[PDB]
Amino acid sequence: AMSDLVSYHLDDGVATLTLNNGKVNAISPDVIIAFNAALDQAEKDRAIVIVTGQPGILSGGYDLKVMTSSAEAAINLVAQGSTLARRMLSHPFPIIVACPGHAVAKGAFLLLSADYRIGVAGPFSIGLNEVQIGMTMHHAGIELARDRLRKSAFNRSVINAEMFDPEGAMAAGFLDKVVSVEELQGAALAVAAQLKKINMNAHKKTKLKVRKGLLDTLDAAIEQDRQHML
Repeated sequence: AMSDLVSYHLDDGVATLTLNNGKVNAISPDVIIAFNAALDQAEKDRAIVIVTGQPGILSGGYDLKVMTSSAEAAINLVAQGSTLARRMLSHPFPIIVACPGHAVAKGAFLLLSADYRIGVAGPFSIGLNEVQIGMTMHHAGIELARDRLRKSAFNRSVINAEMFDPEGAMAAGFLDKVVSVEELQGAALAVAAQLKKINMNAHKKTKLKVRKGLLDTLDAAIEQDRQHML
């Protein structure tokens, strides 16, 4: 059920999107469809959005099974996932990503696609391991990382595949805040509470205005990656 993959719950103007897909929350084609459906709903409820995963894991990245099944499937999967990153960055209300543990590859791209990011202290890895396992990074990912990561963490993350612990991921730009595994839900609602205080219309317009460069660049990238990522 798509509603188990990304569950949607609305409470007090916050929509929690909970990804729940097997052992490592892989980003599959169904996951992205679920996400788009959940975000459709979040737009319609005008809600502050909190995206989160399962305990100990945000997401280990794209479904490898789909990725390796064929070049067409890999191409369509990454295009959808990048299109989803672009949609999140252009979302009309604030997106909080509440990371409950590890966030690797596309899972760490989700943190680079949001308005506020919170992670949890502990033995977790956050980073972009694609270069480690043999993948040349796609334009979309390079460009999401370029725009958010601290300049000297950026070549280390993308080019060297450096993995970060939570504090390190906050210093590098994956996270804005590190709390304990137990504080996570509460810290997320507390940031949501502060976002409720801003003007949503001014937020939307400022987000599209600030992010125009990034959004056009992502559209060009998504197309370049289709034609040439492989």
